[PDB]
Amino acid sequence: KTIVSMAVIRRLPRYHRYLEELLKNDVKRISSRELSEKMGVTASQIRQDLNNFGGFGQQGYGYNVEELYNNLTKILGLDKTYNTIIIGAGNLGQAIANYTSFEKSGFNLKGIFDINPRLFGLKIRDVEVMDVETVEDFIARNKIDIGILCIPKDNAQYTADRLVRAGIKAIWNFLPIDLKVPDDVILENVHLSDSLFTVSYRLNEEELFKKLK
Amino acid sequence: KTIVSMAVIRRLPRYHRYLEELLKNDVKRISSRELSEKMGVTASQIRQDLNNFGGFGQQGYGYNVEELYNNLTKILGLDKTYNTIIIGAGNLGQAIANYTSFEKSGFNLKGIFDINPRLFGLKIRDVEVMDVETVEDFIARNKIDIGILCIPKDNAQYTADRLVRAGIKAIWNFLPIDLKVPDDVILENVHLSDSLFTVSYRLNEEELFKKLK
Ligand SMILES: NC(=O)c1ccc[n+]([C@H]2O[C@H](COP(=O)([O-])OP(=O)(O)OC[C@H]3O[C@@H](n4cnc5c(N)ncnc54)[C@H](O)[C@@H]3O)[C@@H](O)[C@H]2O)c1
Ligand SMILES: NC(=O)c1ccc[n+]([C@H]2O[C@H](COP(=O)([O-])OP(=O)(O)OC[C@H]3O[C@@H](n4cnc5c(N)ncnc54)[C@H](O)[C@@H]3O)[C@@H](O)[C@H]2O)c1
Repeated sequence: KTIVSMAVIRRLPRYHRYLEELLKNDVKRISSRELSEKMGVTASQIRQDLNNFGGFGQQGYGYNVEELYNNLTKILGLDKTYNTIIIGAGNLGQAIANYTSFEKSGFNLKGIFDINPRLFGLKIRDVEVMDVETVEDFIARNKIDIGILCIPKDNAQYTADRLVRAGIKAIWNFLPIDLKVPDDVILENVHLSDSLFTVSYRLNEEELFKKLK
Repeated sequence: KTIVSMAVIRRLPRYHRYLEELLKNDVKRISSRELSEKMGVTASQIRQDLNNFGGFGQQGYGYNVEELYNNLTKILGLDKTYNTIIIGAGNLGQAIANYTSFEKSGFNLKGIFDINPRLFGLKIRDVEVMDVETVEDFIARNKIDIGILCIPKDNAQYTADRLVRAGIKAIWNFLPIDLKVPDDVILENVHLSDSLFTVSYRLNEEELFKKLK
C-alpha cells in the first residue's frame, strides 16, 4: 500500500519524462493545459496530482519547467541510491543490464545471477555473473534493495521467495505471472504486452467503430 | 488521434490480462466491485471505460468473464493477425523475439534484421537474422504490419524512415528518442523507466512524506 494512489504514482514518471525534454529544448515555462494536451490527462487532474507534494508555480503562470522537473526528480526518489541485482543472465537480463541510463537515476547494478555454470564469471559491463545459489548471502552482504527478475516463469516463485527471505525490499518483475510477495515488499510487474496491444488496438480502431458505435 | 482517449485505451490490456487469469481459473462472473478490488482501480472507472464499447455485465451479477474477455480481445484487435519484424538482433531484439506469447495473441514474427555480419544467418525460433539492407524489400514482399526497433539510438530515425517508406503501419519503439513518423503511422514508445521509477517512488515515499508533513 501507498500514501498516494497508484494511479497518480504512475503518471509521475510520465510528467518527469516530458519535463526533462522540455528542459532539453530550453522551454522555460509550462502550463497544466500544455501538459494536459501532451499527456492525455485533464489539466485539473494534473494540478491535483502535483498538489499532493506542494506548490510549484502559481496563479495563472504554469510551472517553472526546471523547478518542476527537479521537484519530480526528488518526488520519484531519484536523488537516492538503490542497489540492484538481476536474476537471469540470458538475452533479457543482459539487455536490462544494458539500460545504463538507470545508473544516473541512482540504480546501481551490483551483480547478475544465473543457474547455468557455463555463464559463471561472464562479465557484463561492470559486474560478474555469479551462481544464483549465492544470491541470498549476496543480498545481505551488499545491502541489495531491488531484485530484477529476467528468468523463465517456471521457477520464478521460488526465486522471489529466496529474494524475499534474504531481505529484498522490491522486485522488478518481467514475467507473465502474478508472483506472491508479502505486503511490505514492493512488487512491480512489467507487462510489455500492455504496450504492444495498444498498437493492435489502434490499427483496428477505425474498423472497430464501424462495427460497434 | 484516436476515437477513444489514450488513457482508456491503455487500461484495456490490463483488463484483458486479469479477465484472462479469471478465465483460466474458471471463474464465471465477477462484479465491478470484486474486479476493482482485484486490480486496485475504481469500480466506476472500469464501467466508464467499458461503456466506451458497450453494455457488458449487468445489475446484480456483474460481468460474465468469458464474454468480457472475448469482447476485450476483439476490442484490442487481437482477433486478427499482424506480421512483425524486429530490427536489432542484439540482446534486446533477441529477448523480444523470445516473447512467444505474442504469437498466440496473433503477432507473427517474420524476420529479424541487423547490420552485424557476424549475426547474419543466426536462427532465432523459426526465423533467420538478415542484413537490414534488405529490409525495405522484405517489408513489401511480406506485408509487414509492425516494425519493432531494438537498435541503438543514434540511427533509429534513419531506420524508422526506411520502415515508413516501405509501407510499415506501426513502429513499436524501444529507444528513448522521440521518433518522427507521419501522422498516419502508429508509434508506440516503450519506457521501462516509467515502471522502474514507481519502485524508487514507493521505496522512498515514507521519507518523502516525513520531509513534507
Ligand atoms: N509474453 C512472453 O512471452 C514473455 C513475458 C515475459 C518474459 N518472457 C521471456 O523473458 C524471460 C527470459 O528470457 P530470455 O530471452 O532472457 O531467455 P534466455 O536468453 O534463455 O535467458 C534465460 C536465462 O535464465 C537463466 N535461468 C533459467 N532459470 C533460472 C533460475 N531459476 N534462476 C536463475 N537463472 C535462471 C538461464 O540459465 C538463461 O541464462 C522468460 O520469461 C521468457 O519467456 C516472455
Ligand atoms: N534507459 C536506457 O538506458 C535504455 C532505453 C532503451 C534502450 N536501451 C538499450 O536498448 C537498445 C538495444 O540494446 P541491446 O542490449 O540489444 O544492445 P546490443 O546488444 O548492442 O544490440 C544492438 C544491435 O543492433 C544492431 N544495430 C545497430 N544499428 C543497427 C541498424 N541500423 N539496423 C539494424 N541493426 C542495428 C547492432 O549490430 C547490435 O546487434 C539500445 O538503445 C540500448 O541503449 C537503453
